[PDB]
Amino acid sequence: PPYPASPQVPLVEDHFGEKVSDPWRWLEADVRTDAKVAAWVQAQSAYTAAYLKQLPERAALEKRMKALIDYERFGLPQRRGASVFYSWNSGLMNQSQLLVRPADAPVGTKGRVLLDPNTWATALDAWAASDDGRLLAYSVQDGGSDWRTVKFVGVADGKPLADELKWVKFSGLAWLGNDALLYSRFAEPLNYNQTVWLHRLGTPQSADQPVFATPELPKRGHGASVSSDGRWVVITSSEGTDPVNTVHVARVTNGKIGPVTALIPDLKAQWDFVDGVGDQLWFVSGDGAPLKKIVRVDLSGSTPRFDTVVPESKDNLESVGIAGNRLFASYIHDAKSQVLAFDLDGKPAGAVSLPGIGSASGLSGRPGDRHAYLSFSSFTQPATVLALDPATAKTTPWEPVHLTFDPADFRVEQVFYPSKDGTKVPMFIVRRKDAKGPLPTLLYGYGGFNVALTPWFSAGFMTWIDSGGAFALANLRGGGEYGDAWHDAGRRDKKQNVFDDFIAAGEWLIANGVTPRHGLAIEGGSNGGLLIGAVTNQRPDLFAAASPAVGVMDMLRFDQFTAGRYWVDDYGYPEKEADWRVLRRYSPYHNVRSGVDYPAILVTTADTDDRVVPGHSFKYTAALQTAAIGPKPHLIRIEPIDKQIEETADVQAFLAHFTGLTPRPWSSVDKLAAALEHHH
Repeated sequence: PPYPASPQVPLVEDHFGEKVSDPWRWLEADVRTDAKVAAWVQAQSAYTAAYLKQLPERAALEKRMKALIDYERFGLPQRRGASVFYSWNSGLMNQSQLLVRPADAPVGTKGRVLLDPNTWATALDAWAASDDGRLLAYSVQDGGSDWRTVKFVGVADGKPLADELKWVKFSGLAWLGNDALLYSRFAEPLNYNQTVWLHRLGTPQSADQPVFATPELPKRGHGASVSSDGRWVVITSSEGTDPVNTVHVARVTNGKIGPVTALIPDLKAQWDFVDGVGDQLWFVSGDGAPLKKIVRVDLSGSTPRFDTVVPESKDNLESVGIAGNRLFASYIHDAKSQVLAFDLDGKPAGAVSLPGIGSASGLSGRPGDRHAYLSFSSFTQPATVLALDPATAKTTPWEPVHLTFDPADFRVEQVFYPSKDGTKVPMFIVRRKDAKGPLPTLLYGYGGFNVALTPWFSAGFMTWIDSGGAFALANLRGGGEYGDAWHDAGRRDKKQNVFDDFIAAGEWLIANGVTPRHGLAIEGGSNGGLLIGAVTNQRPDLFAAASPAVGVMDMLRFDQFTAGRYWVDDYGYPEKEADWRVLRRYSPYHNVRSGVDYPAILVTTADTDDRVVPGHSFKYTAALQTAAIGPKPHLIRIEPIDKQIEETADVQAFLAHFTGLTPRPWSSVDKLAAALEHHH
């Protein structure tokens, strides 16, 4: 049916000797105060909703996505004494509970509820079990205050102790053995003069002992940790969001904290404390190492000795933990996690075996303990705790998690493909194990602002994959996957490289049998919506369908709105001639090409948006609907978890319809059952 009207107010301006037409500038006005925009929004929204309600793929997609949202989650466990402590959510609870059970209880034994914050406006922030596991300290936030109250519970019976610590803020919780706790606090009244104190259990807070302050440095913050064997206090101090810190240490002898001395006295680099064993401490250091390194500090001598036990590599070092007798170092290796193991002195001990390609978050475990744990997630694996045997560097399943699918029924693959200029770009391809040929494919990208698109679990993407579609994600230049050079290679005058990389991804998938010639759909949001708009103008023949969300579509005027002036660092400056010419070559709103058949396009945005003003999407839609670009629908869907499910179902039904995807279930369980029926 014919599109709703998009009246033009003719307007042509001179910019750098060129004429620029902008007939829909009126669509930049706020929908809340401009009748003309409100009327257009109401008409387009109703027009799109009427079309989308007709797509027969929608029902099955909405049902799949709803079923994927809510599931149980386990936190990384902490073993102390006779007990193991871990958070658990059923999938339904506003806050996780803290559970505890005997350390030797079988995996899968229901834990005892130690804290249930849902029965308390009052949130559990942090918790720490004592060294022997008999007491638990926890931090409580009332409302949205930055202040905390630290409270304690006895673990055996789950009953509160009397002790409460007030005026705690921006603090750790660190036990000094079994009956004292280091914490940071401020004066009972401005975040000045934060101080580290020691609380002894069974005494009032007024009996607490001061441990560390910097009385000539009022803006300096201080957090305290204790090595796992209780031998060293380590105080990390910083000021003002630069990722650098000082380090002070104090020897603990017979429960008593010795003099606090400066180990790294100046604010020059990142020094993140890992743990200590004996009189050796390990840190992740940024000193002379943008991608970080591991430094061992030996304090047994009269002067600290620094040894780099794992030097800076080619890969970014994200985090390090110690477990068993080893260091476990989580790196970003070709846009995904590689966890390497080392002896404490740096000797390589190989890579940790992971279930497949994905992202590793934290590690839990202790020196001398044979049970360690690693958090893992990927496109077909919601974040899960794996058991890690630190002596063999092998992961295995820990607690079973009930999901509506089996992660082993899917495969994440990674390829590296040449862009126009020969640059090898990584791409992930994710498919259910019934895929035995070309499939309708959803290709996602962002490509900007140093954003690294490492694997994560998206319920929306999983809906597509578990409906029989292929998913692909390209780690385009402009991102942070290979650091600052990668970012610089896709911004400013080189922004077009991002678009070439993405077009080459699309070509590769077709050429290499992942996707049919007419079965490629593309999606992206914000800077990723610009990506979609730009490649749609340049190669409309490559894509069956496209959905730009909240896209920056007018690249000549992006800095005229709210927040968009901050984006000049990647996009350049429209007031500058040379930067303007670069922008004019790809601004999606200014590059719609009549006479050429465009893909089906579903633009999405809310009717107000502080980050990317909706006017970008509104004017871009008016341009597409006005242009002579063939018969496929060029539509705008104009809008909490409930809203996101509806949007995802609409978008995916649209993309499925235009790529030939018929949503179908499959599982290896059902394949086996089908195979066995024949033998009767």
